[PDB]
Amino acid sequence: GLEAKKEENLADWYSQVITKSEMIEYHDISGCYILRPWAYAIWEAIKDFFDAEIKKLGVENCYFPMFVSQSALEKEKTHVADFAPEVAWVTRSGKTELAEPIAIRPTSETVMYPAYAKWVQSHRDLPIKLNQWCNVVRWEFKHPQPFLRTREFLWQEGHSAFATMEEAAEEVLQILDLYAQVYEELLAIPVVKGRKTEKEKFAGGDYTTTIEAFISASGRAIQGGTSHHLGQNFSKMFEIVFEDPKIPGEKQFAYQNSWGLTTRTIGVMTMVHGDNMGLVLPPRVACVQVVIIPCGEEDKEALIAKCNDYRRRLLSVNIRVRADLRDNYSPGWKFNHWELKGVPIRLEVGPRDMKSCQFVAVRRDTGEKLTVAENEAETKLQAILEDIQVTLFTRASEDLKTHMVVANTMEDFQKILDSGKIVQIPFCGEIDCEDWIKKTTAMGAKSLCIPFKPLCELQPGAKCVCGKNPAKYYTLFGRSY
Amino acid sequence: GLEAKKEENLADWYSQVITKSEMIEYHDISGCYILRPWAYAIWEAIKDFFDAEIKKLGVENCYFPMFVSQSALEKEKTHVADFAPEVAWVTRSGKTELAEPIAIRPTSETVMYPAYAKWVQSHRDLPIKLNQWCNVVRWEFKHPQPFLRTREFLWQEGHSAFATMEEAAEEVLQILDLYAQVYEELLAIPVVKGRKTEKEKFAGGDYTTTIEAFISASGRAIQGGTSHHLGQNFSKMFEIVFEDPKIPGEKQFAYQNSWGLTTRTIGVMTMVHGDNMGLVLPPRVACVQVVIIPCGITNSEEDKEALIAKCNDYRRRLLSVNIRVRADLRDNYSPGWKFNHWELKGVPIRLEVGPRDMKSCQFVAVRRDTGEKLTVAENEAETKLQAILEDIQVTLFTRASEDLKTHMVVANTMEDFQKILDSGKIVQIPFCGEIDCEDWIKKTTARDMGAKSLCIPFKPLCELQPGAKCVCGKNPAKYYTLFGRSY
Ligand SMILES: Cc1cc(N2CC[C@@](C#N)(C3CC3)C2=O)cc(NC(=O)Cc2ccccc2)n1
Ligand SMILES: Cc1cc(N2CC[C@@](C#N)(C3CC3)C2=O)cc(NC(=O)Cc2ccccc2)n1
Ligand code: PRO
Ligand code: PRO
Ligand SMILES: [Ca+2]
Ligand SMILES: [Ca+2]
Ligand SMILES: [Ca+2]
Ligand SMILES: [Ca+2]
Ligand SMILES: [Ca+2]
Ligand SMILES: [Cl-]
Ligand SMILES: [Cl-]
Ligand SMILES: [Cl-]
Ligand SMILES: [Zn+2]
Ligand SMILES: [Zn+2]
Repeated sequence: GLEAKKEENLADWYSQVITKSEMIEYHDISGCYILRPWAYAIWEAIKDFFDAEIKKLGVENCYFPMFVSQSALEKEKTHVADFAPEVAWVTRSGKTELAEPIAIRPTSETVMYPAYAKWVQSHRDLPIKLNQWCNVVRWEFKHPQPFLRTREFLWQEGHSAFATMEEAAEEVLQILDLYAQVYEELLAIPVVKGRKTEKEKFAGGDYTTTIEAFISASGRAIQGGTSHHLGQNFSKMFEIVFEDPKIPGEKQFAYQNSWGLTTRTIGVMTMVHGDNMGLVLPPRVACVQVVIIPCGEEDKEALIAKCNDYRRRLLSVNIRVRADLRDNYSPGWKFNHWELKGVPIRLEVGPRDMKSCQFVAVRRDTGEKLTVAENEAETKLQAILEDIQVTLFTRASEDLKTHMVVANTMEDFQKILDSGKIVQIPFCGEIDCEDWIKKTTAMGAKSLCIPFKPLCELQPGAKCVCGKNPAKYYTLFGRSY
Repeated sequence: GLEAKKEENLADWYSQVITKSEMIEYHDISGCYILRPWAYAIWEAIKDFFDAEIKKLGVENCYFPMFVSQSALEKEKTHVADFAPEVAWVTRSGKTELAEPIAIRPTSETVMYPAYAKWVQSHRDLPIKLNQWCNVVRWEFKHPQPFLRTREFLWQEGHSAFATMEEAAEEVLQILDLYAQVYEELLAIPVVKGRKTEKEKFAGGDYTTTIEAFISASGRAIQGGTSHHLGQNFSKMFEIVFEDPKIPGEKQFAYQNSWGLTTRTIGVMTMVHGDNMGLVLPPRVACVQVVIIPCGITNSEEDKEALIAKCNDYRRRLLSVNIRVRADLRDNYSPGWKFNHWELKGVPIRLEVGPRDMKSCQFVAVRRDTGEKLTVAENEAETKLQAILEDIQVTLFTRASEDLKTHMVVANTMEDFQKILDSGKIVQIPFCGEIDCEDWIKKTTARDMGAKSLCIPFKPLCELQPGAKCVCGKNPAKYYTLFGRSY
């Protein structure tokens, strides 16, 4: 049973939920966590969806080495200056020191792009569109949090190279829309699409697009996925070049994008939908969508037979169902065990209901008990699974809609901010003003994104909240992971 | 096309095949390789088959950290003694030296088994059947060979814990049969199932089962996959203990297996089926089974357009029938470039569409394995191509099988053994099983590289005679044992 309240001590609740659902185990080392099968199945669902979608775009899977040389890692000064502090270095095998230290990848730009330079000889070799599903390492010394912010994590990283800027800019937004679909369609989490400010953009890229989610329980926002236009910054450094088809002998540098999505997804799901009885799984990603549980000697065998009847009908219509007919456990124990793991529907079959040709469906999101005729089993349960998905999104949506507001001045900005909300404010865009906002609001508020579709229209002559410069865009600010 | 020839310079031939088929690219770290999409799709095909199979056995996928602590890594002393010289060690982040160095997994027994010990509190907590698809590092200073022996590689490793020995013993053999299926039914490579000698078994384990494949071109055999029975050696070190009410008060130690398969599969496929024209993909793993190429579109717009339409028609029809078909309709590459390009990549069937054949309602199919061309009635497209593909998969197996059959023979004396081994063959000999004898065989065969034990076959070529002496002459033989030059 769960023993911490989400609205009292959030960290204690998070720990409780992820371990009692059997999603996470703690490793010997700190900041390193084990994805047990209940969590990993959510990641596999995401992968199935996203992998099919990127295949539709022409992207292909590959696998690049986990180690990068010192020379490659250093070639793009801004990138390396941003990542160097947290790069992990291997220096020996056994007692034998290596010829040269080698780095574990924090991101794959510098392991892939010498190869791209090799593969791109002429215009017809482009575009190159590659993806890999792998693990990466960001050995920061700050406090790690399972799923949300870890030292090793699983992700997908895509890397594309194009002959023209237009193709590249188009892919950036196609990928970002896919990420939005993962969050909203699969995990029932609303997200805000936007661009990162100059201070928060990917080091070495030209611009970064992103989706931001809101964790109401802590009043904080978190980046869910990211899609960069790197432009020609990396291709100039790695010499990914092709001869201009029109102008003899002129070399052109490829235009590049990279884009990433991680198991942070599962953490957000958990923070957004979890409750005080445990995890709550959106049906669209649930490993088990329905769990059949008997309640209450010809009658005992008839009851288990009926349970099986329900299992086979639900499987017949492609609903993911488990019948927990274990005799080694109590029915109430089974109830709690599967509520903790977040199974969308509990299907209870007891003797009275069975002789009456009905069963009970219990929704996880609301706890509501429905009695359903045996006749309707497949149809109604399908309906209910869809309602759960919608309900989960709707509630989360309402939270976003009440916790993201507009503020045109610094005083109202501060007041709103420490009520636990995020705030769209008119912003001039300068790094100096962003730093100043951070300290004056101190955790201090960071920039989250410049919304594609902001709440209000910026009006002519609007000044930034610093008063010094004119406003360039409504920008979403808040406390962040 | 290709330059080096397989029978002349095998290492050069192999380098050329894997790069010109765009399977492999060299990394800036010497001895490190990139799996390009054409190679990774074979890995994905193998993963699809085997992942489905082990889910039918109750195995669940998961993911454990890449890093191991000093504490855990030493808790089974023989396992760690076997792996320690090739364990990579992380010693700093950025410029900051770590208080404690941390090791990269060479294999995850020492990452997972502390967790197993936490999760097992009773016999209803068993079995635990977990698998992960990941990468491991074995940083040996011998020189690597792409796919076959690398410092980092992808694999799957499955780890099971059971209350009784009977269940564990059954799983060892079920997984081993699945690996034999991967090799024989997916990659068209015949294998020998067997058990490893005491010298070659998994350090700290009880016994190791294995599948061995023969590479005719080099006369060397190679271990294709392994399925260990770890008994209670690891549960006793990591205290994976449970109590059964059946046995009051006694802490019982789980019975454990671990099993693995890697991208070495692809190298073996390359070494077995490749020829002097390039790679040869078995149809069952082929990313593209059938490539459609229009021929002779040259300097009427209507007839070129109709040629395109007819190619797309073949495309639609072969999709209709679960054939993985791709039409290469690019205008910026000539037809000969495409013929060569897809032959190098090993596409089982080339389907050529010319204007004369289009107007005469036929096409030409070219089988990659034999090169034979076939004019085929257009209506039979869907049905004959299927047939051809099945025949290809069989032919690849048949040829490989007869290779193995003629290169695996029996001998009972060290002189016959040496002659046969210098023939480029592998040998079943009566063997006493002792480690010192295996060391002596390897020294003597080298000059007196050396021959290594490969496996003790489940089904040897001959029944061992009662009272047969090992080829060492000192001790009685325990079993027929396959020996050979090996990777
Ligand atoms: C699990 C996860 C996720 C992410 N990030 C980043 C942005 C991004 C997005 N969007 C990446 C592009 C994909 C994301 O998911 C980042 C991380 N670790 C770290 O920063 C390292 C670390 C370690 C311990 C404490 C604090 C920080 N850990
Ligand atoms: C690609 C691949 C495969 C395998 N091994 C092992 C046995 C096994 C089987 N069966 C694994 C347990 C599953 C296998 O495939 C092993 C390896 N590297 C190494 O030994 C490291 C190395 C590096 C450079 C030179 C020499 C040696 N590299
Ligand atoms: O780390 C990042 O944010 C980018 C996106 C995936 C590849 N690198
Ligand atoms: O390395 C090995 O051979 C065993 C099997 C996979 C996990 N450990
Ligand atoms: Ca940093
Ligand atoms: Ca209850
Ligand atoms: Ca060793
Ligand atoms: Ca034994
Ligand atoms: Ca006791
Ligand atoms: Cl509602
Ligand atoms: Cl200011
Ligand atoms: Cl003696
Ligand atoms: Zn300002
Ligand atoms: Zn002997």
